[PDB]
Amino acid sequence: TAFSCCSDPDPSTKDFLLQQTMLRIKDPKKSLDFYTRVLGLTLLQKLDFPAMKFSLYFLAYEDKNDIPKDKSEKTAWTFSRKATLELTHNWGTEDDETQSYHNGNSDPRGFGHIGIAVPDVYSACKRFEELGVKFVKKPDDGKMKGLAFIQDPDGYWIEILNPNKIA
Amino acid sequence: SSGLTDETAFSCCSDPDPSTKDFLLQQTMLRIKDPKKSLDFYTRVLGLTLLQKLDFPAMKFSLYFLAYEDKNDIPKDKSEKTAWTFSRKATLELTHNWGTEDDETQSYHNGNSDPRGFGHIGIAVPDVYSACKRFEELGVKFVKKPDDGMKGLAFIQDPDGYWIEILNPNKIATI
Ligand SMILES: O=c1cc(-c2ccccc2)oc2cc(O)c(O)c(O)c12
Ligand SMILES: O=c1cc(-c2ccccc2)oc2cc(O)c(O)c(O)c12
Ligand SMILES: [Zn+2]
Ligand SMILES: [Zn+2]
Repeated sequence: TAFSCCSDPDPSTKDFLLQQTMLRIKDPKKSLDFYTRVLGLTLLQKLDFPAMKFSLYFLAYEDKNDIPKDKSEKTAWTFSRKATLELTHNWGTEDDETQSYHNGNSDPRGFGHIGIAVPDVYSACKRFEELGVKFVKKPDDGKMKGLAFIQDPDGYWIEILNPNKIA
Repeated sequence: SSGLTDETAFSCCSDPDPSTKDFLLQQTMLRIKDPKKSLDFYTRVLGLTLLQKLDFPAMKFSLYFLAYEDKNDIPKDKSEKTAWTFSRKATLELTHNWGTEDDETQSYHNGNSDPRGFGHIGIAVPDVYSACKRFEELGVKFVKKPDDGMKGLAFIQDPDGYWIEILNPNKIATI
């Protein structure tokens, strides 16, 4: 409401940037295929933590030729990119048929979705269909047309939107 | 369990289809109990700018779009404003279902306890210790202080208990 929005944030925050959104993923083989092949993201970096039994995969809309190859240069670059998706893999969940993650849209709710802006929701979704992508909401379904939701291999919801046709 | 080799992981990566060339990662949506508390936290404490507020009286919810953007860049015309808001990179979408603020029975799940899923958003800052010193002075609740545990990396909580990572890209290459 009216007073809650600070319009003159302290200058010590002026260089803060929204660097990542982290989601836990059961199987990086499926997740990496989906985010790179279907949605066109690039894998920036894979970090492994043997002592803690997990790996991190950082994906973003970045040109792979921009990514430094030396692992130390790569690390500083990856963490200074805007809008990365951090996928956390706890070792062994792929081979654990008892295990799966919660997408936040049913009890208990919290997290809702990530969202990707695209030039053409209908063409993009037509391609998603041809690729066998699972839909939550097709662009025509529901009546808030021209907006879609698809699901990644863990069942997380991804909004597919056009900024001009939201209006 | 041993985790993927680099070779396995990279072999599951395809190059992007040219039809996705202009796709951008636009938003992360979180549900929020109290918009007064949340907007104060994200604008005043973390310095994001509220790009736009949308109200849907028929359905009894509101949306808040926040981002690290120059407030002077926001268009005045509401058609211009919506297309600009929705084409900004890395925005935070906060969804408020009306009335949750004054229901002491209600709260949202931050994803970090059973059943797990979502973990956090993360903000890169010039100096984690300086940022956290201010957070401490502003009464921010911490999950992990930078000195405690992986020094130089922190986690704080927003008013719903969502975890927010505080990191310095120039020092994270040190564990
Ligand atoms: O409920 C929503 C309604 C509208 C909307 C915006 C402009 C004109 C008409 C409808 O946009 C949205 C965008 C989102 O990213 C989202 O998660 C949403 O739930 C909505
Ligand atoms: O466990 C983590 C370890 C490291 C790390 C990075 C460089 C050198 C040493 C350790 O970075 C992280 C970054 C994140 O965004 C995150 O959610 C994490 O859990 C970690
Ligand atoms: Zn993280
Ligand atoms: Zn959304």
